[PDB]
Amino acid sequence: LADSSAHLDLRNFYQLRDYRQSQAGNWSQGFVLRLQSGFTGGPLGFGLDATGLLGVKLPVDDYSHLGLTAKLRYSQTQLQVGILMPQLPVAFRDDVRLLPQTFDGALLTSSEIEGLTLTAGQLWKSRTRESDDMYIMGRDKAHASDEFNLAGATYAFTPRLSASYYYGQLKDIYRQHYLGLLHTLPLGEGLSLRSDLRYFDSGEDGAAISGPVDNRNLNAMLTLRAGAHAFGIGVQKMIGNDAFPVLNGYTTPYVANLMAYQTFTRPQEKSWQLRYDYDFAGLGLPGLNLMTRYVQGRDIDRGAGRADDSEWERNTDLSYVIQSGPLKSVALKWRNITYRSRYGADLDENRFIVNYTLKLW
Repeated sequence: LADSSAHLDLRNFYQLRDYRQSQAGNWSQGFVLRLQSGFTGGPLGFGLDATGLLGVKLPVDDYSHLGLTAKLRYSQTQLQVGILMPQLPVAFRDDVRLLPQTFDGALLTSSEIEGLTLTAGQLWKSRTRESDDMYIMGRDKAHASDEFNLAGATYAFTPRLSASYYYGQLKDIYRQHYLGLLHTLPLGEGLSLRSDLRYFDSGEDGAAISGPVDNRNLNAMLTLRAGAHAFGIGVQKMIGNDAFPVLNGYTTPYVANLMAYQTFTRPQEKSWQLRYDYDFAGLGLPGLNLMTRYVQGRDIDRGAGRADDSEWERNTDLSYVIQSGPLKSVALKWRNITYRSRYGADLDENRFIVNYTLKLW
């Protein structure tokens, strides 16, 4: 049993919001207990993981759940059945709040052939700190489905160039095709251009119990890395009459212009991003990083014959991984969020998040 391990992930989360068309605060604490067995010896290996989740309001117990995950392994192929945290282009579980969003399902991954990863899965339920079954975020939770089917392939053509295709199907609600092209171009010592191009095509599926689904999503992130600096531009475009479909539960839309508050995927929205990163290591402060980014959106469809909405958001994050002493490896994050829109809400918000992972064995 020496290959087994246990960890406890701790998250302390404080947010001060000023939302209006009101200054309210929130302090809370997350625990994620991860138990992972090793694998039963032999060609076909067997294992068992357990994931325990607890959210506490700051103290009153707010949310708890315990899930198990059976795992099988053979050569380069793995099957997991039970609690899952998928991080896939058509289902990228949320983890920017207190606790990670989880799913129950079965996920098969296989990397038998050099440079090729194949994925096939089915998710049956979504769980968040807030009566299950899945639906498009923003639509009728009464017209839900217990079956999300996914299949994918990623191929590294060269170590500079890889491509990905994924298919997501929420049975009887929607279908989604994803195409991604990732190109990294070296440009001299400490220099590289990362081109991250993404395309989603979303339509209805089966009985279409939540109504029509019409969205194509074109988005790209170009990132110039230079020594300890990084400079990025993002462009994103919603086409069709619908917002970009994601699974309910604040699942993260896998998109270039995703921000701390808004996703910039509203119906017909066109947006661009500027982002700057700095690693302070060279300056003598390893573990300290600055990220600041700004996204501006327009042409947001408000229907009828109304004027389109428009919006902007700025995010500034200062993050610090403590390098030594009793709190070594404790991570701190200060996030400043500023958001304005023409016809909707305005927001100012500060968050302070402390993360730490304790190894139990």
